[PDB]
Amino acid sequence: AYVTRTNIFYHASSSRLLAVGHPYFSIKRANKTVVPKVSGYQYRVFKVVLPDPNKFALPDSSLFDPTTQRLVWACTGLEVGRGQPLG
Amino acid sequence: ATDAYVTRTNIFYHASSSRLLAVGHPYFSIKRANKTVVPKVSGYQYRVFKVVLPDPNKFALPDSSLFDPTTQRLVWACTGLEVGRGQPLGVGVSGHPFLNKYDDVENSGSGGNPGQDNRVNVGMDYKQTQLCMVGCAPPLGEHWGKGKQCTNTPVQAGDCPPLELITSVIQDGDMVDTGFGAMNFADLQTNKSDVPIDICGTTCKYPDYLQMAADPYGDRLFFFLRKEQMFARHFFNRAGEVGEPVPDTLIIKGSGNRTSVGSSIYVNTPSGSLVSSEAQLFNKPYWLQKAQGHNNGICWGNQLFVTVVDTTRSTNMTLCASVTTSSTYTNSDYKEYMRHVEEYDLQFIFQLCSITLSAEVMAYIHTMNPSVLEDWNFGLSPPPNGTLEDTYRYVQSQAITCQKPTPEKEKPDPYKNLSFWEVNLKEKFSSELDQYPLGRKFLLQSG
Amino acid sequence: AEVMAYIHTMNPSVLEDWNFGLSPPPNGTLEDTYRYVQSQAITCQKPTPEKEKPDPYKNLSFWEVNLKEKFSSELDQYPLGRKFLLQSG
Amino acid sequence: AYVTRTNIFYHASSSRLLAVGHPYFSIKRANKTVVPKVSGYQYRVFKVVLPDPNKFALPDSSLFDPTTQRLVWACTGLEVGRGQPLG
Repeated sequence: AYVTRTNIFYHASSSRLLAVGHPYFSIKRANKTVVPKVSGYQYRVFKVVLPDPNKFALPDSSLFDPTTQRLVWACTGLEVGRGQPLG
Repeated sequence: ATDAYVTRTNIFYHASSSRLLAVGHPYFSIKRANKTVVPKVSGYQYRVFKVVLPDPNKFALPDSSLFDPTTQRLVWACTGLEVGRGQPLGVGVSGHPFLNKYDDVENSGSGGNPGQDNRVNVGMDYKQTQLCMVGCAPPLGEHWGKGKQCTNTPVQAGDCPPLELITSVIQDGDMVDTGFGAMNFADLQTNKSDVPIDICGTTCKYPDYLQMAADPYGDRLFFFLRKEQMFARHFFNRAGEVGEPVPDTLIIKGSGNRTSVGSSIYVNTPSGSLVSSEAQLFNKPYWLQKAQGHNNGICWGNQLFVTVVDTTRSTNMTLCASVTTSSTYTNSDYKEYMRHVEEYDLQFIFQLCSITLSAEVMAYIHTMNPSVLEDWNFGLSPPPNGTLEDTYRYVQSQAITCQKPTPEKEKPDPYKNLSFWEVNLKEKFSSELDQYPLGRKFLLQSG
Repeated sequence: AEVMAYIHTMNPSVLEDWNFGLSPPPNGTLEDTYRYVQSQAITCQKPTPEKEKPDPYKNLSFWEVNLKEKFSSELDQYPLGRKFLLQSG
Repeated sequence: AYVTRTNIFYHASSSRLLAVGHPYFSIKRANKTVVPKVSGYQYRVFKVVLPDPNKFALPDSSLFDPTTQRLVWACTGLEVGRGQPLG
């Protein structure tokens, strides 16, 4: 209705995240916590950041004009990697 | 990525074995004072099957009016697969004669303090499992292990060591998870008495796919299936002194006999469920026409790994044997041994592919793995210094007698430490599959 | 690929970092992304032990400061190269 | 030749850096320092890192095939600045 889509896409992905701790409460020493309250019963809030599109090279894209046009990344593919043995 | 290199023939074959040497005791090993008599054989292990193939360029091909030897090379390509699953359909439940236990925390009422060795004779079943692994590279297994600590506080007895993933290639006989994690079960569970026997003295692992899916080789990934089911039966505990106690801030203290701290350690009772005829993937041919990997069935090295885990055929058979019948009925009359028998068989349909030879063609194979070109005949390297002396050992020994010291440096297998099952299947080929059931339905498919 | 040996022999320290994805002209990649370790709890098992390290004088001290991601495509709003735009034309 | 030359030129950089230190000697507590020995008669060497030029560039770049075009930055000029009283 208002935007035209870029012909050319990308990929990125992470490779791992781990989180190990104790379910019932946080392991708290007299100073601070070294091991926090971690279990699978917890909500899992994850924020991802993403680069501003001006510092990247493209095969054939001199047509758009930065005095008049604008580009932004867009979410198209999504996938959540889970590989723990179940239980 | 292989299909851009290689073209296609229209020639097919088949091989298959008979059965397997798979009988023995589920939980541990029968040995004499020298060596293991009867091997520890249960159904709950990873089942690694190695086969070898005959090389087709080394094989006498009767058709040579199509393609020349020095122009192109030939390697078999994998299309069809089948496994032999024909045991009785069953399930064994096992455990430990001394398992640490307070009481049932599922019901109400019971709580006390433990004294001497409350480890008792419990036996509980497991989860479901159905999977199938194929590859010209072996799969890599995944489990955990205790972490080393930085030296700022000295380690006391009863501390909190961290954890660390250990990734290693699986052997036949390695232990699959039954709902208790994957770690060094022999070392980390320091009592050797908090889990059942069959997972006591070993380690346990679980296979991850995504890290193998992360590597774009695909020499250890062709096509796999996954059917695993579980739910919980009961709620139980463990017998011992609680290591880390509850913070009394987030709770409320009681009085009398209720001052004391009961169990904070609570143990799941894992359970199996109903199994069907229909949920089995097995006895069913599949077609790797295009797969999720770069390798289009071109199993390198004339070699192929096979691993399948299933416990739907998994009951022990009891047995008794009379020593005497002196009275009418007593209990010192019989000996009871535990044996378990399993079978497998392996059935495949392969294709042949003609691969050309070029410098850019030989580039990728030189860097993907050196052993295939080490096996291949393209090394020049002009024939060096054979001019030197070949001479007689003799006797009346000049002083070097018995000079047969260097036959070695042949050894192309680093996996000699790795112990898993093997199949020699070179001698079993035939051109037309019509005398065989399994590719016949592919010939029913094709026309 | 002929001058790719010239940059290989420029220094082997270059193409061990300037891989980029294309080696001497076999032209393959490493692709070992299973090794990515994460954590949150303090395990102290950070990669500070010895491995193959480019620029091995990291044991020797210096002063390096990051300036990378700050770039500008528009330059005449900066005073520097507009003088050079007066210079170069 | 082996290199060629493009058309477009760039710069941006940050401003300032405080450096504080004792002229004669250094100060360390029994296992830590708070402030280093920074002094005018030292070899002030300063080092920079730069973004990757091949994949990460201007998006109005239409020139290159991915198969054989490697892209590098080229240095043109610099300017240092010394804004203290001279003593």
